[PDB]
Amino acid sequence: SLFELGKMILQETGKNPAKSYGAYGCNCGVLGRGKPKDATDRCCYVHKCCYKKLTGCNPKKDRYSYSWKDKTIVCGENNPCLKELCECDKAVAICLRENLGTYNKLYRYHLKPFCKKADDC
Amino acid sequence: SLFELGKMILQETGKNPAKSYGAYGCNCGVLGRGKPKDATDRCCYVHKCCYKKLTGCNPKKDRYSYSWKDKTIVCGENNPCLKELCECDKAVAICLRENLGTYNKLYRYHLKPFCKKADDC
Ligand SMILES: *CC(=O)c1ccc(Br)cc1
Ligand SMILES: *CC(=O)c1ccc(Br)cc1
Repeated sequence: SLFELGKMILQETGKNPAKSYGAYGCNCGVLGRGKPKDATDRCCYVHKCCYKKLTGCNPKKDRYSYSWKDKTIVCGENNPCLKELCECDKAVAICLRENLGTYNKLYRYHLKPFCKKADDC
Repeated sequence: SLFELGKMILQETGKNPAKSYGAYGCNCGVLGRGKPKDATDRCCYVHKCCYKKLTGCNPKKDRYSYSWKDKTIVCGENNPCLKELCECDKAVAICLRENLGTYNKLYRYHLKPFCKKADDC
């Protein structure tokens, strides 16, 4: 669930999840994928693509268990789907953290029209 | 879908859908419901409850058609679910507008933890 995601992002990035990635670029958004505007956006594209390859759980409403160990997001799941799902969020939270350096606030609330149709996952 | 919804909110509120309601309170967000922080937030709350009532379509992904006749959102869909959904979105856009007077920007990007568990719809 985006609950975990929100928590992860907040734990990694330390940034307000929605304020910074609730609507960023063409992929860090509620609706759809767009060809990435920058590294931060690519994270969400990858993440959204990560969700796509999922089968067996709802990437939005399926809560999974993970924990903060040695300041590391540790997925506490064996269910292949949740495990992966959790790994999707972790990878995105991390990625997002790793790309704060190039995070551009201009890409916030970036209108979907300025987005090109993203490649296929 | 969020597309129509957004559009409606724009049409009614005149405010940028994502900026003002993509993350406001405990309900105007991608998460679930939480005790509403104010009127605006209560709108979305109602609206999410509204979605729960839907069976036959996905409120998030499923797009639909509605007209904007005489500055009024006219749900054109004939399909029950989509019609219902549209009406749900119409109601929130309307409600949001009606409560624009007490819209408090300090609720934007409100953290979910800091959200009272919402009573079941
Ligand atoms: C999957 C992903 O990266 C993402 C980012 C932001 C929002 Br809002 C939803 C999903
Ligand atoms: C149902 C509703 O009001 C709502 C508001 C904002 C977002 Br993002 C999703 C849903």
